[PDB]
Amino acid sequence: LNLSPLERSKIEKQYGGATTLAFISNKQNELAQILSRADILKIASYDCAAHALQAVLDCGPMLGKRGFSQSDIVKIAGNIGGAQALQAVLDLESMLGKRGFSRDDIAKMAGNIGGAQTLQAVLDLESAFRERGFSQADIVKIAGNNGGAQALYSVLDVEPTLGKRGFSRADIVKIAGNTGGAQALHTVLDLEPALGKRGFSRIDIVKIAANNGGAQALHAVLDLGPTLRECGFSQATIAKIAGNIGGAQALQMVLDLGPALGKRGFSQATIAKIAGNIGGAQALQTVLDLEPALCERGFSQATIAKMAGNNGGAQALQTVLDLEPALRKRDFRQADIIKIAGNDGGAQALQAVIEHGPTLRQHGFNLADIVKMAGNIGGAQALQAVLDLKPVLDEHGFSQPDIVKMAGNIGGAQALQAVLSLGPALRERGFSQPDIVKIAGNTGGAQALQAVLDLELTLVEHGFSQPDIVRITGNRGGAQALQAVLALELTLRERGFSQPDIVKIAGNSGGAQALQAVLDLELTFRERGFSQADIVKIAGNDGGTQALHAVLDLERMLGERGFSRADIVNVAGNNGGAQALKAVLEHEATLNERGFSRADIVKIAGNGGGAQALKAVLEHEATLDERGFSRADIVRIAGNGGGAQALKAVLEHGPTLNERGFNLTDIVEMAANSGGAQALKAVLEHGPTLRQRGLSLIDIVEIASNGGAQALKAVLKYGPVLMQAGRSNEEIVHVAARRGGAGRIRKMVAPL
Repeated sequence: LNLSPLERSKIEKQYGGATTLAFISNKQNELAQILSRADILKIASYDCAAHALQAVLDCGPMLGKRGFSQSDIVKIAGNIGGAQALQAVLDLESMLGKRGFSRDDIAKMAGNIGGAQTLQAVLDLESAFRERGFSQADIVKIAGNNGGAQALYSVLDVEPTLGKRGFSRADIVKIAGNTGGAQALHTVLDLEPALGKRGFSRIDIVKIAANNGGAQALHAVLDLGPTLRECGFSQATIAKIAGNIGGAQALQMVLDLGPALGKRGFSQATIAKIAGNIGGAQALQTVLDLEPALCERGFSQATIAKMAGNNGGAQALQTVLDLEPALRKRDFRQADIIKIAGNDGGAQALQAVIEHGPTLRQHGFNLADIVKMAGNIGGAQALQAVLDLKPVLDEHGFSQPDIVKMAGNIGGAQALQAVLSLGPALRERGFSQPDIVKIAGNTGGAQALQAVLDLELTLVEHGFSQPDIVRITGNRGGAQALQAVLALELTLRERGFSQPDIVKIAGNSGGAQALQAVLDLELTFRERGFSQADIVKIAGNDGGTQALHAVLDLERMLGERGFSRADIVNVAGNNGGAQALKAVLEHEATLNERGFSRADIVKIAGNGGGAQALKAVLEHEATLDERGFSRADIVRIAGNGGGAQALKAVLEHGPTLNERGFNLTDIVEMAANSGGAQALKAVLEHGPTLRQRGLSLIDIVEIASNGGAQALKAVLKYGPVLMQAGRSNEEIVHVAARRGGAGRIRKMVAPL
């Protein structure tokens, strides 16, 4: 073929290169029958390639007939000693085939330097290995990386001893599989007894030895270990540090750099963490080298330690030092830079921001959006995915906030890709685009989308609706929850649970566990006096699993303290139920002391955020008592959703309202509904205005108590217009002072 002067002169430099070029020219037709152009040039890129190419002509045709690819031929011939290796294959492929070695295995082994001797060694030792329980695949791994005959004999020599010392064949092959793995095996044999007495397990030894530089790592543990232990490092830490590639160097760096790092303020736990990742040695060194400059840029010590404590920690620090100026120019604050760099692969994320940031801005994303998308593990791939998929994202009709939402989580890149791949399919199934964004919009969203597509038909056929499915998979862990529904549906319904019960239990985060927990704990619940309906109520919220267990762990003490089964259910059966149930047991004696009945306690704790409501009563009951509020007033105020906030509102705004003419009874009335806090604040801020316009305090109390803040704002907004139209205060109050008062006001004001 037409070789450029570059392709030519590359070959000429090789020993016997001029002959190789000549051979190719003089034998171009013959070679073209067996190999492509690229195959020829690859083989030609080695010394004495003329011998190898001649061997291709002499062996190639037969090897083609015998099942060897062009790729295998190149692997064998394209190496030092390739001519000999290719001949060896042709002479031995048949016998090797008999022994259960595939074409691929034969080519792999022969692909080693001096592969001809590798193959002969295998034939000589195959029966020995087979007798000892090893497979053909093990032999290939042992022979790999130019292990050759020596690696095979090394394994045979040490195996029976390592066997007696409690090492598996899998451990042995794993260690042997690396470069210098045979030497690693001998090192294991020599050092294992001392390692064991120092306190290291077989597993730690195998793990340390099964990396490149493993033998050196084993030596480092024994020789550096004692000094590290004197420096306060445990054997578990030493093993973990040594357990990664470059483990030996990392241990030495802890020893060498440790003292100077501590004197700068870094703890030993921090030093160990930085060292315990791959590239820990470089990270430790980079900290010592770059910490002064980073501090001179303003980064705190804890910040530096955190960036270094992740995988790629060394790159993170270096990239942060390099990119920080340009990032700051783009008005990134230091905290944002830190957020982006403080994860695994932070360096790549920073570089992604620099590279893609400008384009992202032009697409409408702001700094916060970029920081959110890049500020996760895999942040670099998320930003990249956004730019690459943007035209398709635009076509499908996804908004920019939709993009930020499903890309702004861990796994965001995969979420975007999954939504473009599975989206149209799900829309044809009947799922809306906003529901698709919801499902894709959590970590694991890619799997959640797939789960829906896979299970939708079956679940619908069983009586579940598509909105039910959206509800179940629209949370974190959504795929698992849906899978749990499919798996456990039969059992739950056989036990007497309805499909809406199942949906409710599964329809919250942690739903997979909640479903299983209901199955596991139902019998125990019925025995302790609870009903199936109670179980659904308790498990049917966020943290339902913890709520159920909290019931089982606390029901005895609570019952003995005068709380009924119904009381327990009402307390535990809301969001944060486990905390509310615990708070009751913690404060019931003190609350009783302050004049609150069992029923009072249940009422206060029996709403969402019941624990905080209890806490708020204890913290404020004394002051409220002093001001003239009765125990019953306090219970009414705190005994609704948001009771803690309502209680605080009375505490903070009450006197002012009282100064203005509002009596305590009215204050209690305005506050003793859900959203009572908003009501009081609405009266505080807008009350004087309504009063100026001609509304009495009584009117204001009526509206605030029965219509809430919503109704007040509606009267504030539309009141003047209605008055000009001839409506009296009696009419406006009647219209507004009701649930939905805002809507009734709007209806009356409409024609104006």
